[PDB]
Amino acid sequence: MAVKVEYDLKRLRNIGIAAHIDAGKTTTTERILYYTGRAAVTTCFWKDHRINIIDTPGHVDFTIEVERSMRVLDGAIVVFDSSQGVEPQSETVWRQAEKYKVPRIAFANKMDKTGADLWLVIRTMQERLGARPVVMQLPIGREDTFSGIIDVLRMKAYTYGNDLGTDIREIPIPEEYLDQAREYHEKLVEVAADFDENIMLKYLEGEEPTEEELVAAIRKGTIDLKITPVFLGSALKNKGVQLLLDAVVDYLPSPLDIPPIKGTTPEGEVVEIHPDPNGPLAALAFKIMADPYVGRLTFIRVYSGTLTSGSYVYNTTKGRKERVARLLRMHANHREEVEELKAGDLGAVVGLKETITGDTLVGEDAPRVILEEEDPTFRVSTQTIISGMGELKREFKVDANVGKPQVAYRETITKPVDVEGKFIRQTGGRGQYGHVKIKVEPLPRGSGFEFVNAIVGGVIPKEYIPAVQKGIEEAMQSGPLIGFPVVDIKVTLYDGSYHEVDSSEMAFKIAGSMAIKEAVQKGDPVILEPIMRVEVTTPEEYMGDVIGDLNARRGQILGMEPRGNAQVIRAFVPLAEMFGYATDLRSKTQGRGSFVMFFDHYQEVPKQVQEKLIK
Ligand SMILES: Nc1nc2c(ncn2[C@@H]2O[C@H](COP(=O)(O)OP(=O)(O)O)[C@@H](O)[C@H]2O)c(=O)[nH]1
Repeated sequence: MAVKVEYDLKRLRNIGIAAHIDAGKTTTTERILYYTGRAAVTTCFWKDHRINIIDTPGHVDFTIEVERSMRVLDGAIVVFDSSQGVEPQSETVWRQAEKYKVPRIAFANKMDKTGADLWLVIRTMQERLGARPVVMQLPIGREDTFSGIIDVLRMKAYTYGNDLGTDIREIPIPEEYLDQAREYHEKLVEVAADFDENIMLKYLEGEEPTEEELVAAIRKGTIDLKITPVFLGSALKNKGVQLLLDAVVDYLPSPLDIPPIKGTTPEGEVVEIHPDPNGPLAALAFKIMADPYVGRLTFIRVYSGTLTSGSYVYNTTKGRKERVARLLRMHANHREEVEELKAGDLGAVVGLKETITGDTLVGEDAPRVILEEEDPTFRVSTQTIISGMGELKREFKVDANVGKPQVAYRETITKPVDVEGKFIRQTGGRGQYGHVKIKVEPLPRGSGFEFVNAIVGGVIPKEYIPAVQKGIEEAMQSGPLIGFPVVDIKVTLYDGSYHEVDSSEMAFKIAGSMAIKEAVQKGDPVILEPIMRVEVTTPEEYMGDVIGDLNARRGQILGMEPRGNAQVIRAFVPLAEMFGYATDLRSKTQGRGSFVMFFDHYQEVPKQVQEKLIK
């Protein structure tokens, strides 16, 4: 750190660590930080490479977070529990890692655990993920006796003298392993051969290739998404972490290896953005932490150019200008202030005030391109009611704390009526008198609201119109079917009457309200429900029970498609049916299934559903 720090785009390693709950994602992160060393983004150094560890969403399912996290990072280290082989979230992260094309390597953690087995991992990877693993190391001892590791690419072994990580020594491959080892070396050379003509010829000739040669070939296959080097160890016992770190520099990609980010031009034509430090700056904000003692920290990833300390940058997705006060780099133990952050690098910036997650930041006379609160797409309303995306983009609303998820219904009429509101009273408040006659009528779906005043000859005193409208306005917030907002109607005030001294503003507000409660009740009202658009990812083995579930959930299948080794089914299913789904889709596809849905349209609840809802 600091002393003799080097840059180079080629020496950068922006990685993420993906894993199923309990696989050991954090414990390996802790160890990695502990080893390199002697926040949305922590940085460290290993063999002259800056490794930036981007923190990944713990809830492997929150697409917005997962989607974005895959864009800021360049390589992933998928961690497996060596006694479970591929697991649910692992498969999910896997498909995720593909829909975004992020090179990866795997780490079979927990080799010390009772039940641990490298082959269980390799096989399940091969079958569920449909991944081509490459065995790069072989264990020595097993379970309670695991205690060394064999580098089959280099044919070297390492033994660990304690569970503390303070005793490591290179040793000769034990005789009892020399052949399994010789076997895997060849399998590996064989694979490398698929990526370098030169290695095949030598393989064929019985010549042993150079480790530089092999490494490169595997690195190439890996960056190409062809193979998936597999490593193993025990984060908890301090066996294998350094070897894992060497692999990150050897095979994960640099910002130069992966392909250009693309963002849309100010007019609309998407252009690709190469990581050139000397070209227009363009950065993307991916996380906004509020430091308990430095304040709003904005974490960014720089795609092009150089962001310099104390400069003016332009947030293009907000049109605002911002001032970059300081630039920071989080480390294991400690922060470091920097003067600049060049392309392909990441850090935190102090000084932004209107920049929220997902915002693009181009500089001075840099072209305005768009690359895409902490946020979660929420919205507060009112007794609180925190509407949200799931469980326009906010059709499921919970209220306060206890209040269970409710589906945002709406109501309307189908037949135009011509009603009449009337208020007559002898309240303490003198004599109240209001009387309006209106014509309500249906408007095309989504047309909103339209109020027309058609009163002639001051039949209703001009000072009261605003009040009949405030009345109408209020009544509409709670239709008489199930009590949800009334929409898509056009009301025309066309007659009524008043009393010279009895009329009043409230008398006319009430009568506005009433005329409307009737209008809706008498215009053959309907309930409109949100129709979500879902995308269920199912291993084609289960692709029959699933579709069936959809159709039972008043769904309507659109199309199929393949996500490599799985099938993705698009459909429109009432959000009211999609309740609990996740819990019953796991069951339907043995946890190996996952969907994501987006509000699509509003449409009328079928008479039947209506009668149910109504009661
Ligand atoms: N035996 C053993 N347990 C491990 C190992 N790595 C992680 N664990 C245990 O797995 C549990 C959860 O892992 P953890 O890193 O803490 O969080 P995570 O990503 O959700 O897994 C903890 O009890 C760890 O102590 C390992 O190498 N060996």
